[PDB]
Amino acid sequence: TLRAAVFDLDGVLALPAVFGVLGRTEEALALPRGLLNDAFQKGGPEGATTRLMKGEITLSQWIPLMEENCRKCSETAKVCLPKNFSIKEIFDKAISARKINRPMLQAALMLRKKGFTTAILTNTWLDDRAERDGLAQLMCELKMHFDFLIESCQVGMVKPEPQIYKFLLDTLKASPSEVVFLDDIGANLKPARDLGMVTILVQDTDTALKELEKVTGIQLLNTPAPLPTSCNPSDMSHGYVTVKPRVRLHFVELGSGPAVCLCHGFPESWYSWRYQIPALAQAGYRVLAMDMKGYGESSAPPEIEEYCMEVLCKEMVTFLDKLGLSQAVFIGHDWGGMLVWYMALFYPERVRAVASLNTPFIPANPNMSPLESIKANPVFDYQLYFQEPGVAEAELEQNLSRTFKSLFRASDESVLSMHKVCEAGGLFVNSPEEPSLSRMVTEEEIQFYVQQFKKSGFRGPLNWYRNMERNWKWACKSLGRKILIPALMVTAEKDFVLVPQMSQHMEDWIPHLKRGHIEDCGHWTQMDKPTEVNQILIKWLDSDAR
Amino acid sequence: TLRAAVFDLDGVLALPAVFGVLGRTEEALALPRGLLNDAFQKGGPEGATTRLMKGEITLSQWIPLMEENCRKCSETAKVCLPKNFSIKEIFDKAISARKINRPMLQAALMLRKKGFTTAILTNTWLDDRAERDGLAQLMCELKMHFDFLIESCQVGMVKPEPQIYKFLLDTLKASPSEVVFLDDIGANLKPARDLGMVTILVQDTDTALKELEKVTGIQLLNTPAPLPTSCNPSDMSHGYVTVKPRVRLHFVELGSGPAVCLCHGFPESWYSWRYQIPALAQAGYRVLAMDMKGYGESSAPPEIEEYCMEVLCKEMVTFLDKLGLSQAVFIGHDWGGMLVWYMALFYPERVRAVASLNTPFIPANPNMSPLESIKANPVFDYQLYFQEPGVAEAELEQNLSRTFKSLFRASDESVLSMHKVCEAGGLFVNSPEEPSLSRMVTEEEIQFYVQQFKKSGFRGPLNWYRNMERNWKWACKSLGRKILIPALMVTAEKDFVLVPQMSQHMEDWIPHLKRGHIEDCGHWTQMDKPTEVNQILIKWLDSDAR
Ligand SMILES: Cn1nnc(-c2cc(-c3ccsc3)cnc2N)n1
Ligand SMILES: Cn1nnc(-c2cc(-c3ccsc3)cnc2N)n1
Repeated sequence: TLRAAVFDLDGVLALPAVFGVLGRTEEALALPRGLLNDAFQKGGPEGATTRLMKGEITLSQWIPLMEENCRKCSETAKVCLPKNFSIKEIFDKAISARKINRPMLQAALMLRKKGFTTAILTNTWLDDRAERDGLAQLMCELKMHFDFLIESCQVGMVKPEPQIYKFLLDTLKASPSEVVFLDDIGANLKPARDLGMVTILVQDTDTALKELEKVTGIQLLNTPAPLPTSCNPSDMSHGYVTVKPRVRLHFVELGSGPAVCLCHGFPESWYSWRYQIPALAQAGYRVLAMDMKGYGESSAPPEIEEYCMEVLCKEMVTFLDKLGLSQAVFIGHDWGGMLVWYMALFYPERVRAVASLNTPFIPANPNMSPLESIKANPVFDYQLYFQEPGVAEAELEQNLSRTFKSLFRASDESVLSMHKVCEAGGLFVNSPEEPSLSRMVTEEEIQFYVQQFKKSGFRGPLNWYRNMERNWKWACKSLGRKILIPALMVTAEKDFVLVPQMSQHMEDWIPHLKRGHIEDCGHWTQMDKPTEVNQILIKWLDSDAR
Repeated sequence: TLRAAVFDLDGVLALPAVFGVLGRTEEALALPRGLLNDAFQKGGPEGATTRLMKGEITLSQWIPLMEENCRKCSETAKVCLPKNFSIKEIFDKAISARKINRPMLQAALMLRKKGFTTAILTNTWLDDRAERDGLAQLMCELKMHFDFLIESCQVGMVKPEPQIYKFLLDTLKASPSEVVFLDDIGANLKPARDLGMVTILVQDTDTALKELEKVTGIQLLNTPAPLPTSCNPSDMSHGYVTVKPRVRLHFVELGSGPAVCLCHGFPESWYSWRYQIPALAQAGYRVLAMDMKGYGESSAPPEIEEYCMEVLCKEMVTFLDKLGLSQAVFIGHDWGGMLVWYMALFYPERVRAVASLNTPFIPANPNMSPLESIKANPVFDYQLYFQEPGVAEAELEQNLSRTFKSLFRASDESVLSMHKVCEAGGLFVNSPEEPSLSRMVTEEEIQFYVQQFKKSGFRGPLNWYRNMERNWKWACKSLGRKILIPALMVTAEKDFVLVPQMSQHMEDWIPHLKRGHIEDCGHWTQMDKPTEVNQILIKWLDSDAR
């Protein structure tokens, strides 16, 4: 019975194969068949390439030795090499053109999801080329999805020597009959077969995957589109900044490039961006996913006034100052979306670009009290129930599991009505004691929110809604301004509180506004439609935020 | 008696003044004298510029209104404006050309160092230009050195209105007679004078500073060269990455740009880079200053084997993987310098560039035991004393204050001999019980190290030296390799253990090696010569590490 899957890198997890360039070069330059391939394998186990693959020498040391072998091969074949020929150029192009074979990675991901131990076993080199980062990035993206990465140049062993297979078996802590081994080189497949391992010769991906699903008994081909990579909280870099004596802000950090500050809504976490964090980092950005003030590992003072927009924005500016960041792209959702538009209005110097999911830019009505404006819209009744200190805290803190399971549901899962909340006497008055688990979340993900909210509860989070008059007075100072920095408004078709139509007049304040729209998407945008969110944010970041 | 100093931004802390471009443009374009300056102040307190300065409108909204005023001014003066004229271009150039007036900042720094409350009071705007980051960076660099930053566009008040001066006095929590106010605009100086504040009209910096030192009684002009900005531990962003179940690594993080990973030596801290962190971040780099394994807030397992180079390097690679970093520039000192050369040799793909302070690249001698190689050099006797578990821990942990005060001394301060340590029976056997405080450190800085070492002690740090045979076996695998990635070797003239001559043969292993040399510099390079270290590292980073 199988419980481990091993994949090669070249020609298996990454395509096109580097060997499938050496032959292409011969054809393009009209050189004798196999001329370059013979110079590559020259000397066999004693040759320059085996020394390179075992880690005895680096790729830059190997380049001239390979060039030397190319001359010896041409002298024997009675042919002459061109005047502009470069081994470095051939390998730079080959490595750069090599990309992840996506359906092969998805198959490995599906196998690991069903309990398999997955590993990459590869004959590779120590890359010291000026262009080494390209491969470094590819290896980083691939390695994270596997239990083990075994590189020949690191272990001092090479395929097909039998010692690497015994090393692989020891690393996996599995007998050979429990292991599937996928390779594009038949010679490298043989010693695994010899030990009793199930072996797959990879030519075209689809056939290799048909063979893989037949042997494992798990559907890998024609499967539904998978969700993006999520975050394991204990595998993240956790950051902490003291913004004032009693206030510390926590954030999760991933990637390199322009800083992208993610601001969640109510009653959420940095974890609400779990599907965006790996995607945005992979797209070339430095992600800073916040625990907003009053949440998770961030400080939660009890005073209502600590949660007015002016203070929250000032603290976000200090956060940037303390990290040494002159700017950040600000992306918000719900209450985070509201903060993000105010950051753009009051601190444009510090905001590289601004994006909001669901929350439209809501300007202050100078001729109406903010509480009257809330009252005029039946869907915003929950905000009035959130006003009296203690009332919503008691209902929300009573049963944390019930709170999150009731709130975090897709558009076709109900289970609460946001209108007549005060009349009904609560958010969960007509909700079950043990709500069913939404398709958007696992039991484990609910438990993360439960554990986070055990620290400070709902006082700090609910206080965000308890500064309406204060926020209105501050917002009135910005009534003559316009948002002229790059901006994105993303609407969700089925958000019945933050309706797409609420954003219709935004172009009056933000003339150069860009938009995104997600159909069949509820209030919990990031987890409802993660793939679509990622596609819209990445496209907008690459075009408007560098 | 004075205890507060207030400085203007334009024409005082930053030069040349933005107003000193509007007049220059008239002269360059042969436009009537004051034509552009009249369009600037047009409408006075009701005009577009006052609305801009009060924060009613943003700079991008103001640009066309200013352009409108330029036409009205030319129509009255019976002159015509050019066909290629652009207000945006004039202000983009003016802002970009404006840099920090360094001797004015040093004076503010010296005043704050002597107990003064310092503040920047400025008539500024909300900058939403595509080029706003330039000013954002300047404001970030300046603001950190002051207790308060009061911006007109943020407070809704403008100089010379008396309300901003009463706001300033309330912010400072000081009576007017306790305040010095420096401004280049006489009209803006008057209301401060009117309240009884000491006022300085700033034309040339030197005279303003002569006036400032006469009134404060503190030397500000002709003072010795100041040390670079240091770090206040509680003002830093603190990061934490779990690299394996029982191992977490702590780091301090500052700046944006290419990642620069700083690796300290024995028995140090991330704080040993305190003078490099703000400088390197200011030069355009993302600094990650580590607490190495066994130190400060990083995990400190007791096992000797947890501290061999192979494990330490593997953990540093995981650290990068977990942060989503494909590469980092690695800069090391002492034991950190040793790790950094091994990172370059075993993981060139992950090392953008490598730099070492004091520690030469020491290759393995395959024909000699590492302990024999140590014994052959009298200066490395302390490493033999560090071998027996418990012995050095007992002496080093006995009196922490004495440990750090004895170790951290400049080349002309002795107080220990590194030869015949085993014979003498310890490092501090001929050292005083209460050592004098070195000129390199304050009592407070010693106490930070004392507090850090109270957590785990010296077991983990001393274990770095207890893997000689293990490190030698691993290093022998790299004997056929060369370091071909960008590399910097920095030698310290007076380091009597890590002597500059020990690095003489490095070009045999690192042919393209770059060098730096610091005269009259001991073992504690970063704190001994911080200015010189910063100059060498920044120059090398900007040329070889992007
Ligand atoms: C109908 N309406 N008028 N004003 C508002 C309003 C809404 C929010 C809000 C919107 C999404 S999360 C918090 C905050 N402050 C407000 N004043 N809603
Ligand atoms: C004379 N000598 N031979 N080998 C060494 C040696 C030195 C160090 C070292 C050097 C600066 S901090 C630690 C480590 N490992 C070694 N093997 N020193």
